[PDB]
Amino acid sequence: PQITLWKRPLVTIKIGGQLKEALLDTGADDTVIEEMSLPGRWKPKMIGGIGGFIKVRQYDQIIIEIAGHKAIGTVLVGPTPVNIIGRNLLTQIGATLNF
Amino acid sequence: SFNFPQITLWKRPLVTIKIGGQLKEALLDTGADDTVIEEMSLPGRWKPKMIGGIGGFIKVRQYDQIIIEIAGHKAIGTVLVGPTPVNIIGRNLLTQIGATLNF
Ligand SMILES: CC(C)(C)NC(=O)[C@@H]1C[C@@H]2CCCC[C@@H]2CN1C[C@@H](O)[C@H](Cc1ccccc1)NC(=O)[C@H](CC(N)=O)NC(=O)c1ccc2ccccc2n1
Ligand SMILES: [Cl-]
Ligand SMILES: [Cl-]
Ligand code: NA
Repeated sequence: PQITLWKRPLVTIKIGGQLKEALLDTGADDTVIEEMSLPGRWKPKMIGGIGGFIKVRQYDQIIIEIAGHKAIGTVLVGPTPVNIIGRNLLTQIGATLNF
Repeated sequence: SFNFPQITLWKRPLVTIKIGGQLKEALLDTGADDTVIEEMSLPGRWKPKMIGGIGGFIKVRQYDQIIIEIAGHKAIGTVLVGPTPVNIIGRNLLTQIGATLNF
């Protein structure tokens, strides 16, 4: 529960009944997962980053387990090359940046 | 929430940096391998490189051993310069300033 940043801060998450690897990403506003199905309603969204924008599906009130911590929040699903846990869920597991 | 900007990540972890004598705002970014800054002049030689983010790849200029102050902490390391929408401090420099992620 202290993470060095000598390497990418990857953790195991559980989402939609599936285990995935994801990056703990303080530079991301949003949580973005590679294509998968999630239950309930969704709406389209455009999100941007270094290269431009991608279109994703926004699912609200999704439960996720991050390095064994349960949280709930919005999850975006779409063609990201890496699963990223952004600040909307990092706050829910109590993550902090310290220096 | 808690202070800089902030620790608990309820707001973007933005800080002031100083590079080539100029102050800029930048984001502390554990998800970024590299540090990427908007167009500016830096000394010395550079080499080109393509870096990828969420949307695709951009071309940037790699400058090595650049002096940069990050929220008052001195670092000397590699800076990539190019059309990034936000100035990014990545793990190459977060480790120099002793940043850690805790949960
Ligand atoms: C900076 C660089 C070295 C290229 N690294 C990266 O970009 C890696 C690439 C990885 C593979 C692709 C999937 C994401 C990961 C993590 N990212 C870091 C990652 O932290 C990246 C850094 C960043 C921040 C702001 C603007 C641009 C880029 N964040 C993001 O990609 C998130 C995605 C999101 N919507 O949550 N972007 C934002 O949170 C965000 C915020 C403000 C913005 C203003 C204008 C335009 C775009 C903006 N995007
Ligand atoms: Cl949320
Ligand atoms: Cl470096
Ligand atoms: Na929902």
